[PDB]
Amino acid sequence: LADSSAHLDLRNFYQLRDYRQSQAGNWSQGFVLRLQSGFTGGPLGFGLDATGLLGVKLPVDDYSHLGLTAKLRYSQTQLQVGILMPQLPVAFRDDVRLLPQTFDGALLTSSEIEGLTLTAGQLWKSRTRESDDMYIMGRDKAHASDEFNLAGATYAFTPRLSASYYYGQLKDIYRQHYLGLLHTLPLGEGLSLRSDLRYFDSGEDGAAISGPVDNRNLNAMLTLRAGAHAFGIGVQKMIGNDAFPVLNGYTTPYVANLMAYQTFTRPQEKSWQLRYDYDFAGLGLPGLNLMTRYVQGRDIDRGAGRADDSEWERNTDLSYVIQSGPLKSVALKWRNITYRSRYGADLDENRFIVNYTLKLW
Repeated sequence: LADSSAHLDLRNFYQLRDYRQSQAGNWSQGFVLRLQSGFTGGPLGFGLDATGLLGVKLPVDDYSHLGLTAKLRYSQTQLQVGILMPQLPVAFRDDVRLLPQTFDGALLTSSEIEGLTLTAGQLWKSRTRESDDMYIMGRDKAHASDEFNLAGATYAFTPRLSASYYYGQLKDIYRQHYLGLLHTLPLGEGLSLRSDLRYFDSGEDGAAISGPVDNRNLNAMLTLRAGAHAFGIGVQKMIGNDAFPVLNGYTTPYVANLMAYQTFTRPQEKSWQLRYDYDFAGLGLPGLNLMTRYVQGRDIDRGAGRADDSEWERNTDLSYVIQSGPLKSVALKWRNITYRSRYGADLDENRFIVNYTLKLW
């Protein structure tokens, strides 16, 4: 049993919001207990993981759940059945709040052939700190489905160039095709251009119990890395009459212009991003990083014959991984969020998040 391990992930989360068309605060604490067995010896290996989740309001117990995950392994192929945290282009579980969003399902991954990863899965339920079954975020939770089917392939053509295709199907609600092209171009010592191009095509599926689904999503992130600096531009475009479909539960839309508050995927929205990163290591402060980014959106469809909405958001994050002493490896994050829109809400918000992972064995 020496290959087994246990960890406890701790998250302390404080947010001060000023939302209006009101200054309210929130302090809370997350625990994620991860138990992972090793694998039963032999060609076909067997294992068992357990994931325990607890959210506490700051103290009153707010949310708890315990899930198990059976795992099988053979050569380069793995099957997991039970609690899952998928991080896939058509289902990228949320983890920017207190606790990670989880799913129950079965996920098969296989990397038998050099440079090729194949994925096939089915998710049956979504769980968040807030009566299950899945639906498009923003639509009728009464017209839900217990079956999300996914299949994918990623191929590294060269170590500079890889491509990905994924298919997501929420049975009887929607279908989604994803195409991604990732190109990294070296440009001299400490220099590289990362081109991250993404395309989603979303339509209805089966009985279409939540109504029509019409969205194509074109988005790209170009990132110039230079020594300890990084400079990025993002462009994103919603086409069709619908917002970009994601699974309910604040699942993260896998998109270039995703921000701390808004996703910039509203119906017909066109947006661009500027982002700057700095690693302070060279300056003598390893573990300290600055990220600041700004996204501006327009042409947001408000229907009828109304004027389109428009919006902007700025995010500034200062993050610090403590390098030594009793709190070594404790991570701190200060996030400043500023958001304005023409016809909707305005927001100012500060968050302070402390993360730490304790190894139990």
